Amino acid sequence: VSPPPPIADEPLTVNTGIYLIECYSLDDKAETFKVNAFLSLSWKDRRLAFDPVRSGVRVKTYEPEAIWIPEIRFVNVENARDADVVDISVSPDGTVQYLERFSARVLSPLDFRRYPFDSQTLHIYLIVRSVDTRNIVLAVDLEKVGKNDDVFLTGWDIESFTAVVKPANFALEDRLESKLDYQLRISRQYFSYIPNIILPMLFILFISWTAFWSTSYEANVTLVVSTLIAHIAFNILVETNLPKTPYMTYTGAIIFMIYLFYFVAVIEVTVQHYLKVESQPARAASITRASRIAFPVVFLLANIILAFLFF
Amino acid sequence: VSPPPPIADEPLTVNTGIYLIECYSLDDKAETFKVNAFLSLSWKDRRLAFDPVRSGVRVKTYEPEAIWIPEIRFVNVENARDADVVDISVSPDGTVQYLERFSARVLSPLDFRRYPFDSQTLHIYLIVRSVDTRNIVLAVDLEKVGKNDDVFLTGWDIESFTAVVKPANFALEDRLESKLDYQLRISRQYFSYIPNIILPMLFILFISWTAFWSTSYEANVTLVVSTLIAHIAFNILVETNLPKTPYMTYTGAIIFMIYLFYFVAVIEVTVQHYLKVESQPARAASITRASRIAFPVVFLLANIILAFLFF
Amino acid sequence: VSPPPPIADEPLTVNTGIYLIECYSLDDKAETFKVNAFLSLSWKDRRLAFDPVRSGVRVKTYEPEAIWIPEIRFVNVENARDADVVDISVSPDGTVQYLERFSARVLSPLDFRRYPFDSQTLHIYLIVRSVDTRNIVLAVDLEKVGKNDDVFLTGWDIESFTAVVKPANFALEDRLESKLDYQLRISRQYFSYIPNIILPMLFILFISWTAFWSTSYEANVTLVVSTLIAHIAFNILVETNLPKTPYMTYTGAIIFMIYLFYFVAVIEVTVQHYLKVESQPARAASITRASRIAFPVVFLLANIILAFLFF
Amino acid sequence: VSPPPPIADEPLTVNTGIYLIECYSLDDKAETFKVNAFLSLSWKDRRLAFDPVRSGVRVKTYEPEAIWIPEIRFVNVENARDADVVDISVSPDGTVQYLERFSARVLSPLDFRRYPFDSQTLHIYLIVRSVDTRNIVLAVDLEKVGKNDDVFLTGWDIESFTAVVKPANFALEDRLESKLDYQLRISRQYFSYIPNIILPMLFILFISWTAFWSTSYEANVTLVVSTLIAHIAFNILVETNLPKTPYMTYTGAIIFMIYLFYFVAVIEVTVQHYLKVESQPARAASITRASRIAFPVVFLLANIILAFLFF
Amino acid sequence: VSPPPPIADEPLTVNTGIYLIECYSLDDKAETFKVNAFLSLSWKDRRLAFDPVRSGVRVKTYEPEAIWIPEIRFVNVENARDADVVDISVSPDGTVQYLERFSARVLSPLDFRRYPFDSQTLHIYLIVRSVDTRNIVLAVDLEKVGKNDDVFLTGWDIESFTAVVKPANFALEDRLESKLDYQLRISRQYFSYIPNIILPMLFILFISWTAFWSTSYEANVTLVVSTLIAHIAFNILVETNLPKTPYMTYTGAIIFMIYLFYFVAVIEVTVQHYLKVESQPARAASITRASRIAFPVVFLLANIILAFLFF
Ligand SMILES: [Cl-]
Ligand SMILES: [Cl-]
Ligand SMILES: [Cl-]
Ligand SMILES: [Cl-]
Ligand SMILES: [Cl-]
Ligand SMILES: [Cl-]
Ligand SMILES: [Cl-]
Ligand code: NA
Ligand code: NA
Ligand code: NA
Ligand code: NA
Ligand code: NA
Ligand code: NA
Repeated sequence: VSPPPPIADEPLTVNTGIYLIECYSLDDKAETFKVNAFLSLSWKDRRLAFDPVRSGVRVKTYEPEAIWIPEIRFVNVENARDADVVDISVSPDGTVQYLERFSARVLSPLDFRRYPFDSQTLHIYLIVRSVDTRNIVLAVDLEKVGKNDDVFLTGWDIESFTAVVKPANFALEDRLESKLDYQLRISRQYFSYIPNIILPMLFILFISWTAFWSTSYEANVTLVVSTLIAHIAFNILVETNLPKTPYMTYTGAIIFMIYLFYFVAVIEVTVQHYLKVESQPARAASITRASRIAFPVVFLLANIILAFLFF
Repeated sequence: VSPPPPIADEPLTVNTGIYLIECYSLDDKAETFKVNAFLSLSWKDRRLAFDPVRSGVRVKTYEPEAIWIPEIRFVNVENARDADVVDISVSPDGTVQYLERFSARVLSPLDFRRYPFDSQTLHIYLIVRSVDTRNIVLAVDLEKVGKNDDVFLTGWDIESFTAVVKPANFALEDRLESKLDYQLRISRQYFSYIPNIILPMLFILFISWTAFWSTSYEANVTLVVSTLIAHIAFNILVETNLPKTPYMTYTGAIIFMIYLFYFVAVIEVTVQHYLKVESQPARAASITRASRIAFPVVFLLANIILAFLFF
Repeated sequence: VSPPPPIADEPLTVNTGIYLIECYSLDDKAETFKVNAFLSLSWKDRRLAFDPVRSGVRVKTYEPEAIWIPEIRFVNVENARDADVVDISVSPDGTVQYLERFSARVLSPLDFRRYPFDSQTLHIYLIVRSVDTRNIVLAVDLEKVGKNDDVFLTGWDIESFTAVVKPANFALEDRLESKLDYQLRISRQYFSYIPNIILPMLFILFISWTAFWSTSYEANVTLVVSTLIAHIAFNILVETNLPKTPYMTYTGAIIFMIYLFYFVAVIEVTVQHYLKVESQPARAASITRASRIAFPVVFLLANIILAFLFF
Repeated sequence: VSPPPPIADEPLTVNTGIYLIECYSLDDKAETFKVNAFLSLSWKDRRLAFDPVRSGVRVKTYEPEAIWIPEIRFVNVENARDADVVDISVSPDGTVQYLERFSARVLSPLDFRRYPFDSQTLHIYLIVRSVDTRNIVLAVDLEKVGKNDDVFLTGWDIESFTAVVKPANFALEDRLESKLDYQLRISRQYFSYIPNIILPMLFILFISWTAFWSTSYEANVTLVVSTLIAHIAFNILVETNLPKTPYMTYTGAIIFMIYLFYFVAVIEVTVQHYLKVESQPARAASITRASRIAFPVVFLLANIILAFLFF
Repeated sequence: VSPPPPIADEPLTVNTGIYLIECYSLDDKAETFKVNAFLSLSWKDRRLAFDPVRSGVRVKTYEPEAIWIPEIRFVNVENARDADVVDISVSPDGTVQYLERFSARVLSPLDFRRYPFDSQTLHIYLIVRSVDTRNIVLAVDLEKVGKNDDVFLTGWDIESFTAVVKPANFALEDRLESKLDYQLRISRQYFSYIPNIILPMLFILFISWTAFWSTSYEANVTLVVSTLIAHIAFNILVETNLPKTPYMTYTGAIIFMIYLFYFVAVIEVTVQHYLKVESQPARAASITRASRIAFPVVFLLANIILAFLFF
């Protein structure tokens, strides 16, 4: 059990395929997902060639230990995949058809810039390391790349599962490495974010703006401070669902901007009271009346600017 | 150790059975459940046939390694099941009776639309992949399908555990696949949701409506804003128990609608105060008196409409 | 390696014993506990009988693989126990003395009705399945049933660890099954619940009742609404430490009833205000004075009724 | 592979040693800690005697399976330790020097009475069970007992790692058991508790006492009720870090006592208002002035009494 | 299979290399990180030397079991690494080139003093224990030390991955131990802390300072007490992300100091009210006007002092 020797000096081509059975546990904080799939491998081993007329069989079945099998690994995994060999079939010319079913936890970075209206390209990198005897190169058998219809990733829509057919061949620790990129294109189901986070957050913000139709400082203080505390609750809830990013997320920007609106509303409420106490409610009245238009208008404009920058 | 050869060209029938011992960890967020069960398998292998007279024994016991056993797998599992072979019995005609006890974590999607008054059909898909020598087809031995009396799934009532006797035979990667659907019908024990979430949520909403029997704006602001914060606490509690769905759930709809009622109550309280300050308490009084009837009436009607759409 | 043949048609008796070493992780929500114990097994195998005079030894030690050992399993486990064989001793008559040390996660339902003043009977079900050659029956060797003094289950008092000596013999999938019930009787250490949940919950309720010695509606609204929010915090804390039950628990009933007391106190506060505004403080005064006695009296009586129904 | 026979009737002495490499995950709630250490064992097996002149080697190296090794276990573990044999060296006289590196999760009860100014003695119990052929006794090789300088247990100071050299030899299930006690003495780093829990809790309590310099009932109600809610938040935070104890802890006692101070402050605020309303502010003034001294004095005295009882 | 004998009395040099493939799960509380890397080993075994002319091959491939391999371990790991041997190549002189891919959870203490503007040096300690036959010493092959470009540690910037080429050779349990230090230099991405924790915390503090432009005690009490509760929420959130340290962290110091600012603001608000009630609003006015400058000035100065001490 050693690699098949070359006829000339050509590398050994291992044709690959991944057929997704299950996709689950897409952890946004960890930037990981779990996969249960079929991994098909195919290569020619002339040492295994036979005459079907003399042997009586058109195909030969082998045990993994009985023959040479290329050491194929996943790059972006936590631990080595848990694999169970399904079948090893050898045709008369010595063409081997290997099939295994595996489970793995894949590390794939996510771009949260447009969260929760984001799309991701999850990667599964297949790799083989060349041996001293000969160089091993990877290929894609497009006929053996797919996913079943039942593949459901909770909170996501699956668009496509394709493979970049040209491998990335590079040298690592004085040996050739042949890498294939299997890309799973997904898009977030943003629906739930609207009644659970977005609209509740807007309702409390609009409730704080009723202080612009009130001269009662004590009630105005209760209105703006209480809704601010409710906004803090939603901010904390959102940041518990997401990892910490070295950039601003769309939701993060809106959440942050709303703090400025609460801050300016506290300033308005304070100014209005100060003037009323200073026996100038006429000045206070004009500021409060302006705020009634200014706050929703500036909020609508700032959100248009934010949506423009992010989308 | 190779599959039993056919007498004519007929496929090999592997009769199956699942007897549930334990059902636990039904995770709503993950849409998974854990199962501990017996898996029985039966097929004829004429190569194992014997005369019971000359052998002296009526039934022969074999070790898994000693004989050919079909590679049976579960489709909707996280990882391959943890199995322990209990018994392998062979009758004189060569009929094999295999029994194993296994544990597995099953992926089964849940429909939360009617939550917490929802019913679910959990699936366990048994599968076999055919070999080059012969095609393997699955069957259900109804006598070997069941569950013990002690099977308890916390927070759920188990209705039935049946099997769709006709297998789904299809081609996958140029080989026949034979799939069986084992269905576990369950209904959610909604009891606890009434004193823990539903009634507390209604009590705080009804407490906010006492503002319609008060002219004190500052007290009215405290009443409606405080109860709103308590409503947000319950909303967050509910959404931590459930996954994010691309549809509205029954509880989700009620929770969302109640925000509109708090919003309109803030509008009422603001309007009532504005008019009182504007020296028109007669206009304010008629709006407040109307609200006393309008708010409970509209709440009762909206809930009838919601219950109608969902059930 | 096959089961010992019968002398007459009698079943094979496997004497059992469980000696608890560690008891930990009693999860109320999951209704599971972890156990680390010794499992002793004893049965006669005449094929292993020897003359101690000819052999020179009065006991023979065997490796598990060298001899037939009954396939003993636990019924109510998540996964098969992790076992390490300690010793296998054979006496001249062929009596085998097997000892293993194991760890397992046991599924045992709990009755939360009297929580946190509840007692439980945890079960460990030992089982053996019969073979075609002969029927295997389980027995209890009371001398080999116990627990060490150091066995501590955090938040619980261990009363007894006994075994129901008569096995439950039944037919399952056309083979006899022999089941033994090992019962671990425990009682909850309710101490901590008094200073952590019960008294804090009563203090906030009594703080809300100070509104009956106040004519200040705005202060009364703050008192009752704030303490209600603190009561909601305790309700949520309690329901996070418990699973969802299709029945009321003692704590659950008290917690639920206290919502009614807060609701009626809001009604009182609203009524008192309304009258004091309709220029009838004399009517308001008599209602408030009555409430001072009515609220603690009805609370004390309702709690006596609740404690009576639950204990 | 059986135990070495005795020269006379003496028991077999297995010299032991534990050298700590890593100490981590001291879980207070679970009362467990994780350990990564070296376990050294030494015993004489005269059957392994060799002539170094004939063998050519002065010390023979063996594989665990090749020779008899005593079945040494830990008593207070969740599951059996994960061990990797480092070396097995045999000298000509048949003296075996065994070394393994292991990882285990140890169950060791903690005394929370003085929390967070508590010290603990973590135990690691080594045990061996005797065989029918001969009795096995444990011993401590003090030269092979220690810990590396890098051993850090987060939130704790490690004082000493010693062994009680005299084993506890007792009969269990009709065989001798030899137990050794390895004691890891640790003291909690209380530092963090002062700026994170203790001082924030005292600041909010002192903020509630500003109500004794205020005649404004509505403001006084806000002061005491709000700080009480903040106290409940800290109580919940503390009880999430600790297990439920059938005794009072130091922190638990202080936290509980502070509820009584908030309760009495609510009584004071209510009394002060009632008298002011009853046109007797002179009586109210003397009670409020007394409270200014009484509350801090009684708080300081009660804490001295508590610290005395606990330390 | 025993270690290669020395030519003279020199120790056996095992050249090492670590090439990082994945870096994930840097847990601040646990002070652990997960690593997936290549571990290369190289040493001379003259017993494996061959003539390439006679053998026909320039390199020989071996199975791990077929040859002697040094027992290399990681010091600061939870459990032994999960390793898969990739290749074992032997050159004519007997120079062995070993390569494995492993995954491990590394224990590496973190200095939180400057959090969240902190930098760390994560350590991976490689170790070998010497045998009776000969001493084994570790070395660094700098050509086989690195990391791939795709190596991403969420919330951190990776600066360098180097090795301290001189090993720490010391005696442990009467045998030589050879230790190598692989250092992974990382710096925290502080960006997210600014819009998520720092600015929200400053906004609420600045909102409390609006009480210095208000004579309304009841509104002032609401302002300062409400923002204090919001500050407590952020303190709790921060201490849930960090472990308990026996020193002050930068964030911990700022958070603690802000409590003093809220405390003094409550004192100011109380003093201002007391004087107004005592018919001296002129004294109150001068204190309030001074506070408007004093609070931001002292806050800015105290923060300059804190930043100076910490950086
Ligand atoms: Cl892999
Ligand atoms: Cl499976
Ligand atoms: Cl088991
Ligand atoms: Cl029966
Ligand atoms: Cl039977
Ligand atoms: Cl162990
Ligand atoms: Cl290791
Ligand atoms: Na191979
Ligand atoms: Na087989
Ligand atoms: Na056996
Ligand atoms: Na051995
Ligand atoms: Na208030
Ligand atoms: Na080896």
